[PDB]
Amino acid sequence: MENQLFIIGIGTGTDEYENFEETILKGVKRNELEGQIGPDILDNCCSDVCYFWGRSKETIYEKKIDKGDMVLFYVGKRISRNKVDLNQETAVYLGIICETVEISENDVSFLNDFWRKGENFRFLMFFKKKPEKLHHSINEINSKLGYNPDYFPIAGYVKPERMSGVYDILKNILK
Ligand SMILES: [N+]
Repeated sequence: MENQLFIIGIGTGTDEYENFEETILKGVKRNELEGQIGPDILDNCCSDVCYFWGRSKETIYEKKIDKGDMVLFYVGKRISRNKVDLNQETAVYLGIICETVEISENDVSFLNDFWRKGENFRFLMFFKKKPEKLHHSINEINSKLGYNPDYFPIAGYVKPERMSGVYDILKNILK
């Protein structure tokens, strides 16, 4: 595996989902970022509107998130540590990272334009195409990956021995 696969769990009914809807599902016009994100990033990675997500750290499970890495956004009702409510609606989105941008702690104010508490989430990942809504539930994707059906991490790293089982499917979705 030359790239990595991460799972990010977006809890519905929380500010996290509101932020996700804003910048991953809807996206933002490029002019909302001009003056704050360098034009190189915007040129290379905003195909029309810009799509991006942000986190408090550069790493997940101690793995650095790199451009070219893939992200499964799990969307559902968080009901316990690492568990989703499978009797409520769930969704999964698949993105591939075009670029990563670390915003300095001193430069986070613009993130509040877009996100509740945005200034906390200064490790940004950009997606050139809107992450693709998959046909499958969280429980079907977890099953294919060998996880328990209701697995719902805040941030998870999919080890290569598991990622390998689904890697060719994921590449074909994203092509
Ligand atoms: N908007």
